[PDB]
Amino acid sequence: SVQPNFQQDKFLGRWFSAGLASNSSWLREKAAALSMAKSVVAPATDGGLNLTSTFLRKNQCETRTMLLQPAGSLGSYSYRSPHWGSTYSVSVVETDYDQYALLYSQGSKGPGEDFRMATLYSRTQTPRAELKEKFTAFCKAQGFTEDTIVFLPQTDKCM
Repeated sequence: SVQPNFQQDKFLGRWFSAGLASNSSWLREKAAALSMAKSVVAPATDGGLNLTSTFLRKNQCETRTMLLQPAGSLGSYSYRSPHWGSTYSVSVVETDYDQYALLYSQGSKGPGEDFRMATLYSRTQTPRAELKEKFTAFCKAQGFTEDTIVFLPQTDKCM
Protein backbone atom coordinates (compact mmCIF):
# COMPACT_ATOMS: atom_id res chain seq x y z
CA SER A 1 0.00 0.00 0.00
CA VAL A 2 2.74 2.48 0.94
CA GLN A 3 6.22 2.86 -0.55
CA PRO A 4 8.44 0.48 1.46
CA ASN A 5 10.85 2.26 3.83
CA PHE A 6 9.24 5.65 3.07
CA GLN A 7 11.34 8.66 4.06
CA GLN A 8 9.27 11.84 4.28
CA ASP A 9 12.22 14.25 4.22
CA LYS A 10 13.13 13.07 0.70
CA PHE A 11 9.58 13.59 -0.57
CA LEU A 12 9.72 17.31 0.34
CA GLY A 13 10.11 20.10 -2.20
CA ARG A 14 8.87 20.88 -5.69
CA TRP A 15 6.73 18.48 -7.72
CA PHE A 16 4.67 18.83 -10.86
CA SER A 17 1.16 17.42 -10.97
CA ALA A 18 1.57 15.67 -14.30
CA GLY A 19 -1.24 13.16 -14.42
CA LEU A 20 -4.34 11.98 -12.63
CA ALA A 21 -6.91 9.24 -12.89
CA SER A 22 -10.22 9.30 -11.08
CA ASN A 23 -13.62 7.66 -11.05
CA SER A 24 -15.06 11.18 -10.79
CA SER A 25 -15.68 12.52 -14.28
CA TRP A 26 -16.46 15.89 -12.68
CA LEU A 27 -13.04 16.08 -11.02
CA ARG A 28 -11.19 14.95 -14.17
CA GLU A 29 -13.02 17.49 -16.30
CA LYS A 30 -12.54 20.38 -13.86
CA ALA A 31 -8.84 19.54 -13.45
CA ALA A 32 -8.20 19.43 -17.21
CA ALA A 33 -9.57 22.97 -17.65
CA LEU A 34 -6.96 24.18 -15.18
CA SER A 35 -3.30 24.55 -16.10
CA MET A 36 -1.02 23.15 -13.42
CA ALA A 37 1.87 25.12 -12.03
CA LYS A 38 4.17 23.75 -9.35
CA SER A 39 3.17 21.89 -6.22
CA VAL A 40 5.22 22.32 -3.05
CA VAL A 41 5.47 19.74 -0.27
CA ALA A 42 6.56 21.24 3.06
CA PRO A 43 6.81 19.91 6.63
CA ALA A 44 3.65 20.45 8.70
CA THR A 45 3.56 21.17 12.44
CA ASP A 46 1.52 18.01 13.05
CA GLY A 47 4.30 15.80 11.66
CA GLY A 48 2.63 15.39 8.29
CA LEU A 49 2.77 17.54 5.17
CA ASN A 50 1.45 20.81 3.78
CA LEU A 51 0.68 20.25 0.10
CA THR A 52 0.39 23.53 -1.79
CA SER A 53 -0.91 23.44 -5.37
CA THR A 54 -0.75 26.38 -7.77
CA PHE A 55 -2.71 26.46 -11.02
CA LEU A 56 -4.33 28.67 -13.64
CA ARG A 57 -8.13 28.91 -13.50
CA LYS A 58 -9.79 31.13 -16.11
CA ASN A 59 -6.42 32.85 -16.67
CA GLN A 60 -6.07 33.59 -12.94
CA CYS A 61 -3.35 32.17 -10.70
CA GLU A 62 -4.85 30.27 -7.76
CA THR A 63 -3.25 28.48 -4.83
CA ARG A 64 -4.75 25.80 -2.59
CA THR A 65 -3.19 24.24 0.50
CA MET A 66 -4.09 20.86 1.98
CA LEU A 67 -2.95 19.51 5.33
CA LEU A 68 -1.99 15.85 5.03
CA GLN A 69 -2.15 14.49 8.57
CA PRO A 70 -0.18 11.32 9.37
CA ALA A 71 -2.54 8.29 9.27
CA GLY A 72 -0.96 4.84 9.57
CA SER A 73 2.33 3.53 8.18
CA LEU A 74 4.92 6.09 7.04
CA GLY A 75 3.72 7.45 3.72
CA SER A 76 0.02 7.29 4.51
CA TYR A 77 -2.01 10.38 5.35
CA SER A 78 -5.56 11.58 5.94
CA TYR A 79 -7.21 14.64 4.41
CA ARG A 80 -10.36 16.07 5.95
CA SER A 81 -12.55 18.22 3.69
CA PRO A 82 -15.30 20.20 5.43
CA HIS A 83 -16.70 21.16 2.01
CA TRP A 84 -17.06 17.56 0.85
CA GLY A 85 -18.17 16.44 4.31
CA SER A 86 -15.65 13.66 3.89
CA THR A 87 -12.21 12.41 4.90
CA TYR A 88 -9.75 10.97 2.38
CA SER A 89 -6.90 8.49 2.74
CA VAL A 90 -3.85 9.72 0.80
CA SER A 91 -0.88 7.38 0.32
CA VAL A 92 2.49 7.62 -1.40
CA VAL A 93 2.34 4.14 -2.97
CA GLU A 94 5.60 4.27 -4.94
CA THR A 95 8.40 6.80 -5.30
CA ASP A 96 12.11 7.06 -6.10
CA TYR A 97 12.11 10.59 -4.59
CA ASP A 98 14.27 12.09 -7.33
CA GLN A 99 12.05 11.49 -10.40
CA TYR A 100 8.47 10.48 -9.61
CA ALA A 101 5.86 9.71 -6.98
CA LEU A 102 2.61 7.81 -7.40
CA LEU A 103 -0.13 8.80 -4.97
CA TYR A 104 -3.40 7.01 -4.34
CA SER A 105 -6.38 8.61 -2.65
CA GLN A 106 -9.79 7.34 -1.63
CA GLY A 107 -12.56 8.40 0.71
CA SER A 108 -12.55 6.83 4.17
CA LYS A 109 -15.58 8.63 5.61
CA GLY A 110 -18.59 10.58 4.32
CA PRO A 111 -20.15 10.69 0.83
CA GLY A 112 -16.60 10.82 -0.58
CA GLU A 113 -16.04 7.18 0.39
CA ASP A 114 -16.49 5.99 -3.21
CA PHE A 115 -14.13 8.60 -4.62
CA ARG A 116 -10.85 7.16 -5.95
CA MET A 117 -7.87 8.95 -7.49
CA ALA A 118 -4.34 8.16 -8.65
CA THR A 119 -1.83 10.99 -9.05
CA LEU A 120 1.48 11.23 -10.92
CA TYR A 121 3.92 13.71 -9.40
CA SER A 122 7.10 14.38 -11.37
CA ARG A 123 10.25 16.32 -10.42
CA THR A 124 10.25 17.64 -14.02
CA GLN A 125 7.28 19.39 -15.64
CA THR A 126 7.44 17.02 -18.62
CA PRO A 127 7.99 13.48 -17.32
CA ARG A 128 9.78 11.08 -19.67
CA ALA A 129 8.09 8.03 -21.19
CA GLU A 130 9.20 5.60 -18.48
CA LEU A 131 7.52 7.72 -15.81
CA LYS A 132 4.28 8.15 -17.76
CA GLU A 133 4.12 4.38 -18.27
CA LYS A 134 4.72 3.67 -14.58
CA PHE A 135 1.65 5.81 -13.96
CA THR A 136 -0.57 4.25 -16.64
CA ALA A 137 0.46 0.74 -15.55
CA PHE A 138 -0.44 1.57 -11.94
CA CYS A 139 -3.78 3.08 -12.98
CA LYS A 140 -4.61 -0.02 -15.02
CA ALA A 141 -3.68 -2.38 -12.17
CA GLN A 142 -6.01 -0.36 -9.95
CA GLY A 143 -8.97 -0.64 -12.31
CA PHE A 144 -8.89 2.79 -13.95
CA THR A 145 -9.85 2.59 -17.63
CA GLU A 146 -8.00 4.40 -20.43
CA ASP A 147 -10.49 7.27 -20.67
CA THR A 148 -10.26 8.03 -16.95
CA ILE A 149 -6.48 8.60 -17.12
CA VAL A 150 -5.64 12.27 -17.68
CA PHE A 151 -2.32 13.89 -18.44
CA LEU A 152 -2.76 17.43 -17.16
CA PRO A 153 -2.07 20.68 -19.02
CA GLN A 154 0.86 22.62 -17.55
CA THR A 155 1.77 26.31 -17.38
CA ASP A 156 4.92 28.31 -16.63
CA LYS A 157 2.81 31.20 -15.41
CA CYS A 158 2.06 31.61 -11.69
CA MET A 159 5.79 31.39 -11.00
